[PDB]
Amino acid sequence: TTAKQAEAVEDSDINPWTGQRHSERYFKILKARRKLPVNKQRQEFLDLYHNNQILVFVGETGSGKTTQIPQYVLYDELPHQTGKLIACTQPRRVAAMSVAQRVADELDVKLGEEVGYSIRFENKTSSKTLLKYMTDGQLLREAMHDRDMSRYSCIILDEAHERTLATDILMALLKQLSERRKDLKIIVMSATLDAQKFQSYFFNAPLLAVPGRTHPVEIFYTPEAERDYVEAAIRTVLQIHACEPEGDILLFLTGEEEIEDACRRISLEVDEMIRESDAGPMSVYPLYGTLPPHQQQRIFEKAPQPFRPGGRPGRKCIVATNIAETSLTIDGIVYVVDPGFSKQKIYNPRTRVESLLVSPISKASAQQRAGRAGRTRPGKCFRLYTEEAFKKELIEQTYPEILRSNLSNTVLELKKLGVEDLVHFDLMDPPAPETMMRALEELNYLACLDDDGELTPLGNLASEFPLDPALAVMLISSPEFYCSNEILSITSLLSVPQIWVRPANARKRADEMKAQFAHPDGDHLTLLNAYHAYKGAEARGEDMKKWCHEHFLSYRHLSSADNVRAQLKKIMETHGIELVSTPFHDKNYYTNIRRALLAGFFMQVAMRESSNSKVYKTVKDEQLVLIHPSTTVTTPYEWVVYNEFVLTTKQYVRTVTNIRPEWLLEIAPVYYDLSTFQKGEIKNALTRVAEKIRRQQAMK
Ligand SMILES: Nc1ncnc2c1ncn2[C@@H]1O[C@H](COP(=O)(O)OP(=O)(O)O)[C@@H](O)[C@H]1O
Ligand code: BEF
Ligand SMILES: [Mg+2]
Repeated sequence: TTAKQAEAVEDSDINPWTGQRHSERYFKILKARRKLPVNKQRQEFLDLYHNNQILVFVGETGSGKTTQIPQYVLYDELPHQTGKLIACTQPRRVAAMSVAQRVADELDVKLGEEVGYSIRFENKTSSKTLLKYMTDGQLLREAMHDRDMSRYSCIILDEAHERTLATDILMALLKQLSERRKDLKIIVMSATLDAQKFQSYFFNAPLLAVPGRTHPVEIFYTPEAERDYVEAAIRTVLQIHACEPEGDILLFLTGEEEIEDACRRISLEVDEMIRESDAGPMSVYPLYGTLPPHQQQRIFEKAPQPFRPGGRPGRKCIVATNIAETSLTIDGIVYVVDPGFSKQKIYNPRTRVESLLVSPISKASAQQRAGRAGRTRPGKCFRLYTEEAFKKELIEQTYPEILRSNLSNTVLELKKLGVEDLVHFDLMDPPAPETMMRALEELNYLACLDDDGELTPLGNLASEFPLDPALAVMLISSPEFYCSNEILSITSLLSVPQIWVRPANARKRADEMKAQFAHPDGDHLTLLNAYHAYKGAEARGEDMKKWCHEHFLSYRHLSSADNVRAQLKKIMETHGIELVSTPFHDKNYYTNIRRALLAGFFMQVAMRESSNSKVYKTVKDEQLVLIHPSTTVTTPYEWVVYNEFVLTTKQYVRTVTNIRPEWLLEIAPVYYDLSTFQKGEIKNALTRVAEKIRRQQAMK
């Protein structure tokens, strides 16, 4: 129970957890461990843990939170021998695995047995497991089948400052659960918390602040912000490799393309430095999320030895995204370059699209990056921006992800957890209640939720897609319209911002190009033609940047759309959604597609006010709109399906496609149930087309 007791147990010749003998590596590691800052307050932790259900723990980067606290908790439950496990949630998978291996080494056990990790598509745990590291998403997935989380006695949310929606949702679930289960302990850890906020959230939970730090990190700033960070970073790296002594380098960049380019740019410069200045060898390892794990774990490889003794030291440079921003202890790292940028998610409500954008990091992010040094040995962090900018310009904390995300998918994931009430589901920073309710009923009409508010198999499958639920339903139900691939492409195109560029000046030319890509019946089909042209010109080998520039298309969003198409396709193949397509020569090649649109966009339909008028009254609510000027369709029919709603001098609908009113009554009967449908001119029109159908189909 008390610290001295646990420490007395740790000194045992025989391992209390396996019954095997402690190797002296365990004891050397142990003597190293007891010099950590958090250790010097171990008891102070225990009697807080003993007397409180929820605890907030704050210690500087490298204090020993992630690796020592779960072990403390483990030794505190020693005399009881509970069948329940201890869970620790890292924000990234690499972190979870690395730390899991580390703690497995510290407890002198085999990884996967007593100490293990758990990630999607890979469970490294056994029936012997008492300590489990995992990602917050993985725990969030386990919570779907076990809403009480009976398998765990203590849960430790780590790096909870990131405010990722998985972390937020976890905090809310655990907060609601803590009133239900009193046998569950909850710890919240970070080096960069808004402590008072998290305390206030968890019923004024106590705070433990460990002031000590292992090794110092010498942070430096640039006298003036650099015009371009990339080559500023590369120049900094080369300057380190040249002037600075022995030590591995760590550099943070935004994207993967940028990382590769910078990687072999650094390589090409380094080789010249070798051939001209007799500099030591440098091995450059890239690191990003879409990499295969076996390449990700190559960053732990030892730095190359000097060419011959007494010569310039060889070293290892790691160019990575922000996945290495937290929780990583890469031994050998001394120098850390911080350009101060990250690819952060933003969200467009009108077009319903999530998109990434390079933005300045937060202060917490910067401190977290610099914290990757001074863990095993004293380090330095070269921040490529003014100290004044860091103190008075950088955001103090990362803006919550829930507020930058599609609430329909979020709500879908909440009902996926079985959260019966949302408005009184206490999120730390809750989204607008009405938006959540509208999201709920919109999910109800899409047959993703029952009238009772539970997951439809359709909705459950739609959650597996990285898309707006409507778009996802469209894609899933597309094979029933005999045009899966085309709808896949259209989906991927609607998953990205507007690919057509229409400059404020000289928009005539843009209209002319778009007219050359035009399809008379719908703008969606025009998008399809644009993508097909793109893939053709790419197939030739023609330069696609200049090609997109000339034909007034956005290379960024077309490329993004393409990658999205690949990923989506592989997902469909994984869950067994068959990709089929009617031949182009077929009579109903386009009608199939146009019908498949209504599978998900039946709620966004506009009817012409009257034959002579240009004004449209939308099916949703009753708002007067016009067809957006940038439209392709020459003569828009009485009924159109629109993908966007814009509000300017007058309200428009954008990216429209002509449909037939019968398709509405066919594809979405429950929504267009004329028995209970709202009174209005639309109901009248639909009753007319109905009556015609009755006539002809009773005639036989
Ligand atoms: N894989 C490892 N190899 C060597 N030393 C490590 C490793 N992981 C952690 N350490 C040491 O243990 C200390 C505690 O690290 P950690 O618990 O991850 O800190 P925190 O979780 O507080 O950020 C570090 O300062 C580091 O010196
Ligand atoms: F605070 Be430590 F770097 F996880
Ligand atoms: Mg940590």
